[PDB]
Amino acid sequence: EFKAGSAKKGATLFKTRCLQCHTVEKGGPHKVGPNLHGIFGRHSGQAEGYSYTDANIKKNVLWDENNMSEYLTNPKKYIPGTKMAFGGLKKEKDRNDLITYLKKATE
Ligand SMILES: O=S(=O)(O)c1cc2c(O)c(c1)Sc1cc(S(=O)(=O)O)cc(c1O)Sc1cc(S(=O)(=O)O)cc(c1O)Sc1cc(S(=O)(=O)O)cc(c1O)S2
Ligand code: HEC
Ligand SMILES: [Zn+2]
Repeated sequence: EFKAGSAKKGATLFKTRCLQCHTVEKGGPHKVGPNLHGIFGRHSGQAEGYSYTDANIKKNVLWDENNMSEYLTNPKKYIPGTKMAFGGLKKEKDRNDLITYLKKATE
């Protein structure tokens, strides 16, 4: 579960752990993973022009800071069968920092 962290640290975590597959900007393209602009408050599997797995659409999670933290702890345990091949951020502070950044950077 989420507590406010450091967006500055979260930016560095994004650059090293997520940027490979994702962009955050309004104008950012889908890559291996979908662009994440507007992710919070949208249901999973809803970015236009991206081909999601059945598993991601089926989860139908309304993304918020708390379920994002559970997801990022271990994506495959939260959405078994997702094609996001990322083992997770096991340190709670890392998830808090990353999500603090993501809440701002995807607006
Ligand atoms: O809201 S934010 O959480 O993002 C946030 C923004 C700013 C800010 O001061 C703070 C928190 S408070 C703060 C938090 C943390 S910590 O919690 O992350 O440890 C460490 C520090 C720190 O002062 S020290 C520090 C570390 C680094 S770094 O090591 O190179 O990243 C760069 C700068 C810097 O001062 S310079 C620097 C560069 C930029 S930028 O836009 O050019 O990236 C913006 C700012 C800068 O100060 S404003
Ligand atoms: C490539 C090796 C990736 C890494 C590194 C990261 N993500 Fe990812 N992500 C990737 C794919 C292929 C997908 C689609 C999964 C599917 O099953 O269809 C995703 C999906 C997400 C989502 C959900 C998006 C949505 O429902 O619209 C989120 C919120 C997400 N990814 C976040 C995220 C974070 C925060 C990352 C760094 C910790 C990260 N991803 C890395 C591919 C890859
Ligand atoms: Zn400062």
